[PDB]
Amino acid sequence: MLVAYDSMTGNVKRFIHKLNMPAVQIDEDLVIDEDFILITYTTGFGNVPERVLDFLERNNEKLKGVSASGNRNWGDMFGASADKISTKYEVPIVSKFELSGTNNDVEYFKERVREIA
Ligand SMILES: Cc1cc2nc3c(=O)[nH]c(=O)nc-3n(C[C@H](O)[C@H](O)[C@H](O)COP(=O)(O)O)c2cc1C
Ligand SMILES: C[As](C)(=O)[O-]
Ligand SMILES: [Zn+2]
Ligand SMILES: [Zn+2]
Ligand SMILES: [Zn+2]
Ligand SMILES: [Zn+2]
Repeated sequence: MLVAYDSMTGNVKRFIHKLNMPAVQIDEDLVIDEDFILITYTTGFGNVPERVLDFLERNNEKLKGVSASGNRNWGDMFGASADKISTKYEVPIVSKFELSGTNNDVEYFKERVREIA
Protein backbone atom coordinates (compact mmCIF):
# COMPACT_ATOMS: atom_id res chain seq x y z
CA MET A 1 0.00 0.00 0.00
CA LEU A 2 1.45 3.33 -1.06
CA VAL A 3 1.71 6.05 1.55
CA ALA A 4 1.77 9.71 0.45
CA TYR A 5 3.01 12.23 3.04
CA ASP A 6 4.10 15.73 3.83
CA SER A 7 6.23 16.99 6.74
CA MET A 8 7.33 20.55 7.64
CA THR A 9 9.50 19.93 10.67
CA GLY A 10 10.29 16.24 10.17
CA ASN A 11 7.94 14.37 12.53
CA VAL A 12 5.75 12.84 9.82
CA LYS A 13 8.90 12.07 7.81
CA ARG A 14 10.36 10.23 10.77
CA PHE A 15 7.12 8.25 11.18
CA ILE A 16 6.97 7.14 7.54
CA HIS A 17 10.58 5.90 7.72
CA LYS A 18 9.56 3.67 10.69
CA LEU A 19 6.82 2.10 8.56
CA ASN A 20 9.12 0.59 5.94
CA MET A 21 6.24 0.85 3.42
CA PRO A 22 6.27 2.25 -0.13
CA ALA A 23 6.14 6.01 0.45
CA VAL A 24 6.20 9.22 -1.59
CA GLN A 25 6.68 12.83 -0.55
CA ILE A 26 3.91 15.08 -1.96
CA ASP A 27 4.77 17.74 -4.51
CA GLU A 28 3.06 19.88 -7.12
CA ASP A 29 3.50 17.61 -10.14
CA LEU A 30 3.05 14.23 -8.42
CA VAL A 31 0.16 12.19 -9.79
CA ILE A 32 -0.78 9.07 -7.90
CA ASP A 33 -2.17 6.25 -10.07
CA GLU A 34 -2.85 3.70 -7.39
CA ASP A 35 -4.77 3.43 -4.12
CA PHE A 36 -2.96 5.33 -1.37
CA ILE A 37 -3.09 6.39 2.25
CA LEU A 38 -2.24 10.02 3.14
CA ILE A 39 -0.26 10.94 6.27
CA THR A 40 -0.47 14.66 7.07
CA TYR A 41 0.41 16.86 10.02
CA THR A 42 -1.93 19.50 11.48
CA THR A 43 -1.19 23.22 11.27
CA GLY A 44 -2.57 26.41 12.66
CA PHE A 45 -5.98 26.07 14.34
CA GLY A 46 -6.85 22.48 13.40
CA ASN A 47 -6.06 22.88 9.71
CA VAL A 48 -4.84 20.82 6.81
CA PRO A 49 -1.52 22.24 5.48
CA GLU A 50 -1.98 24.12 2.21
CA ARG A 51 0.40 21.90 0.27
CA VAL A 52 -1.68 18.86 1.31
CA LEU A 53 -4.94 20.61 0.35
CA ASP A 54 -3.47 21.43 -3.05
CA PHE A 55 -2.33 17.87 -3.58
CA LEU A 56 -5.71 16.44 -2.60
CA GLU A 57 -7.52 18.79 -4.95
CA ARG A 58 -5.67 17.01 -7.74
CA ASN A 59 -5.31 13.40 -6.36
CA ASN A 60 -8.28 12.51 -4.27
CA GLU A 61 -9.71 9.86 -6.65
CA LYS A 62 -7.47 7.11 -5.26
CA LEU A 63 -7.36 8.25 -1.61
CA LYS A 64 -8.35 5.36 0.62
CA GLY A 65 -7.70 6.76 4.10
CA VAL A 66 -5.89 9.41 6.14
CA SER A 67 -3.71 9.50 9.24
CA ALA A 68 -2.66 12.68 11.09
CA SER A 69 0.29 13.60 13.19
CA GLY A 70 -0.59 16.20 15.84
CA ASN A 71 -0.29 17.05 19.51
CA ARG A 72 -2.71 16.33 22.31
CA ASN A 73 -2.06 19.77 23.76
CA TRP A 74 -4.55 20.89 21.03
CA GLY A 75 -7.33 19.09 22.92
CA ASP A 76 -10.32 18.44 20.65
CA MET A 77 -8.33 19.85 17.71
CA PHE A 78 -5.92 16.90 18.05
CA GLY A 79 -5.30 15.57 14.52
CA ALA A 80 -8.19 17.65 13.16
CA SER A 81 -6.62 17.64 9.67
CA ALA A 82 -7.64 13.97 9.50
CA ASP A 83 -11.23 14.84 10.58
CA LYS A 84 -11.50 17.42 7.82
CA ILE A 85 -10.12 15.10 5.09
CA SER A 86 -12.18 12.11 6.24
CA THR A 87 -15.40 14.13 6.31
CA LYS A 88 -14.83 15.82 2.96
CA TYR A 89 -13.63 12.84 0.89
CA GLU A 90 -15.56 10.19 2.79
CA VAL A 91 -12.54 8.04 3.64
CA PRO A 92 -11.64 6.57 7.02
CA ILE A 93 -9.32 8.00 9.62
CA VAL A 94 -6.64 5.29 9.73
CA SER A 95 -5.09 6.68 12.90
CA LYS A 96 -4.01 9.78 14.81
CA PHE A 97 -0.64 9.94 16.56
CA GLU A 98 1.45 12.56 18.33
CA LEU A 99 4.61 13.99 16.88
CA SER A 100 6.81 11.25 15.34
CA GLY A 101 4.78 8.47 16.90
CA THR A 102 5.47 5.59 19.21
CA ASN A 103 6.24 2.02 18.19
CA ASN A 104 2.65 1.18 19.02
CA ASP A 105 1.44 3.93 16.67
CA VAL A 106 3.56 2.45 13.86
CA GLU A 107 2.19 -1.05 14.34
CA TYR A 108 -1.40 0.18 14.67
CA PHE A 109 -1.12 2.09 11.38
CA LYS A 110 0.05 -1.02 9.57
CA GLU A 111 -2.66 -3.19 11.10
CA ARG A 112 -5.33 -0.67 10.16
CA VAL A 113 -4.11 -0.34 6.56
CA ARG A 114 -4.22 -4.13 6.24
CA GLU A 115 -7.88 -3.96 7.30
CA ILE A 116 -8.79 -1.13 4.92
CA ALA A 117 -6.86 -2.10 1.79
C1 LIG B 1 1.58 26.44 14.96
C2 LIG B 1 1.19 25.08 15.29
C3 LIG B 1 -0.08 24.67 15.15
C4 LIG B 1 -0.42 23.30 15.32
N1 LIG B 1 -1.80 22.91 15.16
C5 LIG B 1 -2.12 21.64 15.60
C6 LIG B 1 -3.52 21.28 15.70
O1 LIG B 1 -4.49 22.04 15.42
N2 LIG B 1 -3.76 20.03 16.08
C7 LIG B 1 -2.77 19.10 16.37
O2 LIG B 1 -3.10 17.94 16.71
N3 LIG B 1 -1.48 19.44 16.28
C8 LIG B 1 -1.18 20.71 15.86
N4 LIG B 1 0.18 21.01 15.78
C9 LIG B 1 1.22 19.96 16.02
C10 LIG B 1 1.91 19.51 14.75
O3 LIG B 1 0.93 18.95 13.88
C11 LIG B 1 2.89 18.40 15.17
O4 LIG B 1 4.05 18.99 15.74
C12 LIG B 1 3.33 17.48 13.95
O5 LIG B 1 4.07 16.38 14.48
C13 LIG B 1 4.17 18.28 12.99
O6 LIG B 1 4.49 17.40 11.89
P1 LIG B 1 5.79 17.73 11.00
O7 LIG B 1 6.98 17.73 12.02
O8 LIG B 1 5.90 16.51 10.10
O9 LIG B 1 5.69 19.07 10.34
C14 LIG B 1 0.55 22.32 15.60
C15 LIG B 1 1.89 22.72 15.65
C16 LIG B 1 2.23 24.13 15.47
C17 LIG B 1 3.76 24.43 15.72
C1 LIG C 1 12.63 9.08 -0.69
AS1 LIG C 1 11.71 9.31 0.96
C2 LIG C 1 11.03 7.63 1.51
O1 LIG C 1 12.77 9.94 2.12
O2 LIG C 1 10.38 10.23 0.74
ZN1 LIG D 1 14.05 8.85 3.15
ZN1 LIG E 1 -3.49 26.19 -2.57
ZN1 LIG F 1 -6.00 25.47 -3.62
ZN1 LIG G 1 -12.01 22.73 21.09
